Amino acid sequence: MQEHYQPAAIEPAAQKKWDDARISNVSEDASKPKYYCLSMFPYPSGKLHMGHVRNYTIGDVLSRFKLLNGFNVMQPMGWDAFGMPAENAAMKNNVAPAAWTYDNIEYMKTQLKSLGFAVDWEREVATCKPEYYRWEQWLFTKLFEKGIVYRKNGTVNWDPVDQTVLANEQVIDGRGWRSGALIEKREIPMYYFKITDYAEELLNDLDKLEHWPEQVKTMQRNWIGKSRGMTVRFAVSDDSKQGLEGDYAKFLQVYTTRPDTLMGATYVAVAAEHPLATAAAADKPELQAFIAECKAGSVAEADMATMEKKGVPTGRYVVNPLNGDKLEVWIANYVLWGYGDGAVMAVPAHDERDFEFAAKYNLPKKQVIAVGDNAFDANRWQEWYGDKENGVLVNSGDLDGLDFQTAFDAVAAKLQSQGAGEPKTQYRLRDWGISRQRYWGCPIPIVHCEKCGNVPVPADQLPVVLPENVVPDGMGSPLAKMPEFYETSCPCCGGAAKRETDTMDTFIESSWYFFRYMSPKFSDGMVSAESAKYWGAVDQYIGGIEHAILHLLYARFFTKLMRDEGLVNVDEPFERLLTQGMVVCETYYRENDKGGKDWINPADVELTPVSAVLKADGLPVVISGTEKMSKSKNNGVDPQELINAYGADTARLFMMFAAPPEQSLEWSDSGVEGAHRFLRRLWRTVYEYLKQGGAVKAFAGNQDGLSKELKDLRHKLHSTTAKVSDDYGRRQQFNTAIAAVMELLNQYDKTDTGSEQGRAVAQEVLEAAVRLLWPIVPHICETLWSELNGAKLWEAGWPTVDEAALVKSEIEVMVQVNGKLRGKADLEAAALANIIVVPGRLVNIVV
Ligand SMILES: CCCCCCCCc1cn(CCC[C@@H]2CO[C@H](COS(=O)(=O)NC(=O)[C@@H](N)CC(C)C)[C@@H](O)[C@H]2O)nn1
Ligand SMILES: [Mg+2]
Ligand SMILES: [Zn+2]
Repeated sequence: MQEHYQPAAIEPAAQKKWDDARISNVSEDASKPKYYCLSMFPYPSGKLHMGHVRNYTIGDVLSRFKLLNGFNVMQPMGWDAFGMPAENAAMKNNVAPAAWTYDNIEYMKTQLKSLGFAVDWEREVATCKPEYYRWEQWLFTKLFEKGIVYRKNGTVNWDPVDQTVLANEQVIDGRGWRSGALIEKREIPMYYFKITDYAEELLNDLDKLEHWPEQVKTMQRNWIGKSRGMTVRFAVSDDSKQGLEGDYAKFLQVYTTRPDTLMGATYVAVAAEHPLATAAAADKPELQAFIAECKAGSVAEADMATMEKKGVPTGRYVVNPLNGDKLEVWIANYVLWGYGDGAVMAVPAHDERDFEFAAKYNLPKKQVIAVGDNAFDANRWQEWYGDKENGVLVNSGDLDGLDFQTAFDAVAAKLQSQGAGEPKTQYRLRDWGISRQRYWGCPIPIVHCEKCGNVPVPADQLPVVLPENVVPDGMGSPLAKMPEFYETSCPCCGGAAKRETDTMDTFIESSWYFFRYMSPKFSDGMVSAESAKYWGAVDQYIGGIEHAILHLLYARFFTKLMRDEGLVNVDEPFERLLTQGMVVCETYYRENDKGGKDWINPADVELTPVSAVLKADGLPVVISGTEKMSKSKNNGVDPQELINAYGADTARLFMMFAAPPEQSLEWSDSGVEGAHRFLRRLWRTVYEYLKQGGAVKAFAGNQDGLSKELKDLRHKLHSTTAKVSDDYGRRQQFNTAIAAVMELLNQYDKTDTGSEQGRAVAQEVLEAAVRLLWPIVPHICETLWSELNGAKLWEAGWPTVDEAALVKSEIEVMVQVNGKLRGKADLEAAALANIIVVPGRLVNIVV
């Protein structure tokens, strides 16, 4: 055994030992319990970043832990390959997105292999290959014929300078984020998944997920946004009907979740597109201007609640069906056409948004709920104003004194008897628009024929292959400019026809890839029945919190769609969910000519602990704040530089020790060095142990007869095994597991292990320590284990707790006063807490 730890000389050998043993290449072996551990697969963007290394090290720790516990562990990796990154790189570099993508995959794959992740590379998928995306085209066609996928006109943000469609997030003050041109609202036909048909199942099935973080489930519930409310119809006042047709001339229908407060409504509000808004605005320029502003907004959903709420009065009035009040109709920017009826009532005394709106416009606030003897102040919102549980109705006529549920039913009764309303369930959830006007994505398998309509491509003709010999130029979506792609014959009649040229939302590929891993070469279906039956669901899913709403909702939805098609047997794709925190780093810059900043990458900087300077010249830089690693402030630390300087195990150890997985992980030069020094210490501890006599049989069995010092070390050892097992298995807090092994090594360092029994215990300590750390730093532990013991580390298995090492050897002593037993220097103090002391047997209190 070499004296000094050298990662470069042991990490490739360990990797070849694992590869040759095919330990990570798993099959559907019915004789070993399965465990499916999945880290969210990466976009092949070019090179790994620290977020990747953190994520996949966490996944590898859990996978290797389960492997040592005897599970048949599938840990697959693949590439989420479609999307805008490659399209832009193409525009920037004059290369095909496919060529850029495949070169990135090859490079990043080598990087992942160099980190020693126990990955089943025979299950690799790349979502941009027709062998993958043919199956989501297949599902699309099946659902399209059932109406679960449908085609409908929708409104998009069109950027006329860049000639591209923009998400709301890419619109800044009504202008495209890159072009700076005013965007145009355009109506275009698009394809939608009818995910609202599954809203109730997606909501209720969250309750099954006892091993999901409660905040992820709360976010999904709020996103789905089910409410149980009341449709209420306010008759349009006789003076307010000009310009109105049909039922819009008769009543204004609203939806409310608080019909118990209907007696306290003081105005109503409609969307900009509502017919009452249109009729009121016909002669009123301020209203026309307000409506135009509302229609031109592009506020992202994440920002909707934060936008300033504004409205304009219409001079039109409706009548409250309960109390007969005439209420003015307002147009408001927070009422969205297409949600419910596009009209709401307002109760400013008991809804905080209505309170602030009414406070702004000096609209009335009417208390109709009381909570105890709490004083109501119309001028200041109090939390109890919105309480639904502990209030009773006041100022509500014959409804006074009722609680929420009784008042709800009473109002429903009154409204239904009048014909003025009825209970109604609503969902915030929108259907999922999947059309993208982009080239680098899965083609939509539709052919447009003027005789037959929008025709799904037959299953025998799938895939619709995306041509890879394309370099986007930026002047519009390439597929629409390629008649060699879109000109075709109709599969139903043989006539002239055109292929759909929009591609699929790339969330589609990540909504089912976890099933494709189960049989990635299966050519007769999305996933083979035998594989789906064996692997079932993902046991452990690991990924970033930014995917907690959309990706997870879509994956759950696709799972239920595939279940209903008879392809899988589970209702939910992911049993346990671990969401990792971001990686952050200090920022540095040097000053600018126009009073700005230009940002320096950390690896090009050297500190002095006073100031910092640039490595190339040694001139001063300015240390700035710490924030998430990104190209924006050039504070990404390249993991390849970390691996080149210290090796894979140091990178993995630092990532796992620096913070618990959910916490933000702060890049630290000294922390990286400390991780490396600990691996050197581990190496030296084993080297020095073996140099004093070589390996012996590890201590096992009855420890009666061991010295106290060695009993104490065995107690620490099995205490540490218990802690580490609970940290890996239950708490998923790997930093504390590492610290526990460090404390064990500290106690070992202070214990004399030179005797025959001491060497047996030292062997037991070191054999446990290297297996406890193997999930985290497998290369060095594999190597050290081989010097300690001739068995296959993965066949020795996870260390077992010896409960006998955890019980302490007590001796029962009799106590007596004046020679008569009255119960049963250290022993003197206990018998007084109960003086001749016959050592260990008798203590006598000279009364
Ligand atoms: C090189 C110059 C730039 C430096 C950048 C530094 C970034 C540091 C950072 C980032 N973050 C956020 C979490 C990142 C997780 C990383 O690993 C997985 C794959 O990320 S991906 O490739 O972006 N693919 C995806 O997120 C999707 N393909 C997953 C699909 C299942 C939907 C996911 O779990 C992610 O959530 N924290 N620190
Ligand atoms: Mg359960
Ligand atoms: Zn046809």
